[PDB]
Amino acid sequence: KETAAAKFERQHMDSSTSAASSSNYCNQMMKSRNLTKDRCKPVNTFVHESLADVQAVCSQKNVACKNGQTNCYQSYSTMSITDCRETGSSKYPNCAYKTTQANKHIIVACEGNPYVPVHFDASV
Repeated sequence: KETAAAKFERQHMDSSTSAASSSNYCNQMMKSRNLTKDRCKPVNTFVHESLADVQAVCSQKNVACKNGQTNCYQSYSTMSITDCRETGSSKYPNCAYKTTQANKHIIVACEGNPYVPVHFDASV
């Protein structure tokens, strides 16, 4: 099956653009990355950085994840992110999202060898 690392890339990475450039970004990306296939995923974050820069977070500041696990890491730098959140008019299969662009630190959970991000925990 798809690996956890590959799933993180599909769900969360967008190195092809520097920022969301229109209100339609989330609607397009949530659909194209197959996040709306079985249900409307309610929230999701995309990171507009190189993969290497995001993977490097696993070597940065160790912090507790929101659920208490201790394999989370916070980026030293802020990154360009886009938050996608379901709107009140969303109704499967026509899932609809509000796009919000921001510069925040990211918190990811890391696993494996090579030790790589497998879950997006928060932006702060």
